[PDB]
Parts: sequence; structure tokens; C-alpha cells
Amino acid sequence: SLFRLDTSILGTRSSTIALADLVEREWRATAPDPSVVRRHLGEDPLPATVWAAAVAAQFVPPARRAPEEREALSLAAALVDELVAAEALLLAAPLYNFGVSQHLKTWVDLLLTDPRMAAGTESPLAGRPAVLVTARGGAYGPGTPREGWDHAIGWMRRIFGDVWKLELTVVERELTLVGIDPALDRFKELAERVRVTTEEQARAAGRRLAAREGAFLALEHHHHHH
Amino acid sequence: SLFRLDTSILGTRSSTIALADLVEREWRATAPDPSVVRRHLGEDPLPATVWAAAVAAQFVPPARRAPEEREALSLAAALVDELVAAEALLLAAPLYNFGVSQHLKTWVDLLLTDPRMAAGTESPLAGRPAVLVTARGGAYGPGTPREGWDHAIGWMRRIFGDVWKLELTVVERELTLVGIDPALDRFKELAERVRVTTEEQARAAGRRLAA
Ligand SMILES: Cc1cc2nc3c(=O)[nH]c(=O)nc-3n(C[C@H](O)[C@H](O)[C@H](O)COP(=O)(O)O)c2cc1C
Ligand SMILES: Cc1cc2nc3c(=O)[nH]c(=O)nc-3n(C[C@H](O)[C@H](O)[C@H](O)COP(=O)(O)O)c2cc1C
Repeated sequence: SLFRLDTSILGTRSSTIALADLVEREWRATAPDPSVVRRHLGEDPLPATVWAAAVAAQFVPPARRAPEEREALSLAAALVDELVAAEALLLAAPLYNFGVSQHLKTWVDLLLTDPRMAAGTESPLAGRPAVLVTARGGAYGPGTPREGWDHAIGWMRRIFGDVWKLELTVVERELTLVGIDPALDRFKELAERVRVTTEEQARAAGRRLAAREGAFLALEHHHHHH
Repeated sequence: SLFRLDTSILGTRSSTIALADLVEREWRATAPDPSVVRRHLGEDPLPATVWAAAVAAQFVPPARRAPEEREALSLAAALVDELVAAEALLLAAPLYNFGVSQHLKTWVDLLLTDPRMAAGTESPLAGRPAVLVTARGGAYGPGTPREGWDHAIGWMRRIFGDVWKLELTVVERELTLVGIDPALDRFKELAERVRVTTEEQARAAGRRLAA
């Protein structure tokens, strides 16, 4: 099955929801399991109290735990349950105020309270494919005035890439505030070609996710010594 | 007055609360208008629904806004009020899961929905002194396997330094899990020696804040 996490708060005007939708159409089209499990933290955020309670329970004989502590670690397990149930991941995290979504950080903070996701434990997701959909208002690449101002990209890549050891495909649509903020009207055409191109890339990542089981069984080089 | 923010969820065991007191002690003791307004997002988190509500309200005509939409923009205005009202700032944010405190970003997200904090407007806090107390369980210095693995320090510096234009002094304690993680006993005395140093760095910051 595919697991889909949306974190956008802008509803129907969401670039990330729209790009993720194009990825999902491709999954359902070519995937052996077109099934999709979804969670929308943007509409249904995880409460801001449950993390602290889980961190406390984490080292307490389960019986000496308190109502909120237990309910907190139970919820952590349900969220891990969803990730370990999916053969592939679609995670849509837009750029807000130069950093991580409050909703994405919350979700990840609480996941990492579940024993199966602690530190030093082997990721139960290693090798599994993930498409990450981000968008930005302005342009953030090398040589722009906003180079190194996306403090989110690197964090999500360390968690999904280096910690969870997921196989990561990234779809970034920059210039989503072009036509919205006049100060970016020197970008009108660039912004358009960017959109069309990243729409294909979102279609592309969906096709590639769908076929990853096949592509792994067709893989022969396994670096045995010789 | 002094404005103090805590984000720690560790209570009695916080390295950042401990270090932040050292700054505040220097304030109250040797500072004029020595009053201290404080807010502990670790004990009293801002609701997780309030940022979206404030962002959405700005698209609904004012005359027809929903109480929850009006209520969120009021709360944003009150957190801005706190900051605009202080001569100095004391902001304590630990490193959590390689990234930013979930509560610090919510607070910053909802601050920036107020029209005084908005893009294109001048920082109403520009030039104001600010001490940032942060702590790490590991060592994230140049030359270490964990270099570039603190994705928080850069982001807080962008908001507080580059957007808010505060004259920002950072006090940072590392190796806060030496003694808790058995695999760090190779640092028992170094760990202790960074503690006493950052404590004195914390007292230093206080004095110059009070000056
Ligand atoms: C509260 C808020 C903060 C934003 N912060 C940034 C920012 O720091 N940098 C940026 O390039 N765009 C920023 N944007 C613009 C968004 O990145 C853009 O609207 C993007 O499409 C958001 O994804 P979504 O539409 O799927 O929610 C922000 C938008 C909002 C509503
Ligand atoms: C949920 C959680 C996540 C943490 N993640 C990290 C981390 O990614 N890197 C690190 O060096 N320390 C990490 N630590 C340890 C903290 O850096 C250390 O405990 C610090 O002193 C916390 O600040 P506080 O005591 O003021 O809350 C983490 C601690 C907790 C409770």
C-alpha cells in the first residue's frame, strides 16, 4: 500500500496537495497495490501536548504510566503502524517561514517515541521508497539571495534519508508566490515553465514508485566479494 | 522589562531552563526595570490549530470572521505585544530530533501572522538585545560525525538575527546526555567541563544583557 502525508494548511490552493495528487494518480494506475492510506495533519493536526507526555512514559514501567502518557505512546504506535504497513511513502511538506512545518516536526517527534523508532534501533523502513513533495514561494537555489534559507529540506532529508534510510525522490516547485506577490513579477514565465516541469516530475516519481517492487526483483548486482 | 521564553519539556532536568535562569539572575539582581514577563511553551504549548486559523482569517472579510479566526489573530497580537514591550529577550530552545522545537516554530509561525511581523514590514524588534540558550546531547562541532546535523541553530539565527534583526548572543551547551547514554562515558570529564564553561557563558550573557 502507499502511505500519504499532507501537511499543507492552504486547502484547495495547495501546490503540494496538487503535486501529491499527480503522484497518487500514477500509483493507482501502475501499482500492484493501488491502495492508499492517508493522513492530513494540515486539517487534523496532532495535538501540541502529546509529544511531552510520550517522552515521559518512554522510560516508566508501563504500569506506573498515567492516562495521557499511555494514550500518547498508543498514538505513537498507531502512526508507526501506518509507516511500517506501506510499501511506499508520499510525504508533502511545503516551506513556511524558512523552516519545517510545525505539523511535520510534531508528527516526527512523536514517531521517535515509539520503541521501534528509537535511536540505535535499525529503521524498520530501510530500503523503502519515498517521494517527498515540497514547494517554496520564492527561489532558494545556489546563487539566489535565498540560498541556504530553506532550513527544512536538510532536516527532512536527514530524517527520511540518513535516519530512516528511505529511498528518497524529491519534487520541489519553487515560485508559487509569482502572480501573488508583485515583487516576484520578474519571474512570471520562469515560474510557469517550473510548474509544468515539476508536474511531469511528480507524474514521473509516481510511475517510479509504482514499479519499485519489479525494479528490485530485476536487480542482480549485490556486491558479493570476488 | 525582560521577556523570557522556555520550550523545554524536561522540567527539573532541563539544561536550557538551568542556563536561562543564570541570565535572568544577572538581570533581576543588577538590572533597572528588573521585571520579567515569561512564557513556557513546553508546559503551556500554543494549540496546534491556531496557526492555520490565523492564516485563514486573513482571507475571510473582517466583518464576517469566525470567533476562532478572530481569537487566533488576537493571540498572535498578544505574543507580538509581549516582544514589542521588552528591552531584552531570553529565548531557550533545545535541539530535538536533529531539528527545531515543535513549540518554538508554532510560536514563530503564529507571531508572523501579525501584520507587524509580516514580509516587507520593518522588524519592530530591530537592534534589541537577545540571548539564545540551546543545548545538545551530542557534539555537533566541526570535525565530528554529527557536523551539520543541528538543523535548528541555523533557522533560529535566521528568524532572530536576519528577520528580527536582534543583536543576538548565543549560549550553547553540548554533551548533555554524557551520563545518561552509556556509550558516552568516553566524555565524562569533558562533558562536565563544557557544563561549567557554558554556565559561566550564561552568567556573562546576563551581565551584558543587564548593562
Ligand atoms: C505562513 C506561510 C509562510 C510561508 N513561508 C514561506 C517561506 O519562508 N519561504 C517561501 O519561499 N515561501 C513561503 N510561503 C509560501 C509557500 O511556500 C507557498 O504558498 C507554497 O505553495 C506552500 O505550499 P502549499 O500551497 O502546498 O501549502 C509561505 C506561505 C505561508 C502561508
Ligand atoms: C525527544 C528528544 C529528542 C532529542 N534529540 C536530540 C538530537 O537530535 N540530538 C541531540 O544531540 N540531542 C538530542 N536530545 C537531547 C537534548 O539535546 C538534551 O537533552 C537537551 O539538554 C535538551 O534540552 P532541555 O534539557 O533544556 O530540554 C533529544 C532529547 C529529547 C528528549
